[PDB]
Amino acid sequence: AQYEDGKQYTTLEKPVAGAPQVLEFFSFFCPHCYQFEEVLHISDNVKKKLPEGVKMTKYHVNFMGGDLGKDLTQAWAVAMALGVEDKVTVPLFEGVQKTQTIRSASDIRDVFINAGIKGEEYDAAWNSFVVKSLVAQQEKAAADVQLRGVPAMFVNGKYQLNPQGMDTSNMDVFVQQYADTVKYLSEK
Ligand SMILES: COc1cccc(-c2ccc3c(CC(=O)O)coc3c2)c1
Repeated sequence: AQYEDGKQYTTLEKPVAGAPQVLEFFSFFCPHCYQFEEVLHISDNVKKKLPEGVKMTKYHVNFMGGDLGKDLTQAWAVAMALGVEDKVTVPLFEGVQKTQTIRSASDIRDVFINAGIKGEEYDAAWNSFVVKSLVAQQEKAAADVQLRGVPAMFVNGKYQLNPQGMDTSNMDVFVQQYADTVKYLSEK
C-alpha cells in the first residue's frame, strides 16, 4: 500500500486507551525538536491538514538534560497553565540550544519575565498543585509508550509517526509527507 506500517508510521503493540487525538512529545534539548519548531513548523502544518477543532496536545519530556530537563517540563506545565506556550517556545529553544544562556531554573524564569509574564504570576503557577498535576500528566502520557526518543507524534493512542521513513531531501516535501500521514492516520 502507499501508507505502510513500518514506513511512514508504526503501530503500538499496546494501544493507549483514551489518549488525545494528536499527541506530540518534545524536549527543549532535542535538536530535531528545535527544527520542528523553528524551520519546519510541523505542528502548524499538521493542524492545517486536519479538520477544524481537532484536539492537538504537546508535552515536554524529562529524559534529556538531567535536572534542567525536569525543570523545563515543569516550566512547560507553567506555560500550559498560563496559556503562554506561543510566547515562550522560541526563547526557550534558543536559550537552551542557540545562545546556551539557560543553565538554571532562574534562567528559565527570566525567559517568562522577558516575555511579559509577571514574576508573581510565574512563581504562583510554578508552585501550584494545578502545575504539579500538569507535570504528572506529561509524565503519564510519555510513560504510556516508554518514549525514549523525541520528536514523537502519536495518533489516537495507536499510531506513531515514523519520520525515519519519509523523504528528507526537501524541507517542505518532508513536512507535507509528515502532515499527510497524520491526516491518513486520523482517518483510519
Ligand atoms: C529535510 O529538512 C529537514 C530540516 C531539519 C530537520 C529535518 C529532520 C530530518 C529527519 C528527522 C527525524 C527522523 C530521523 O532521525 O531520521 C526526526 O526529525 C527529523 C528532522 C529535516
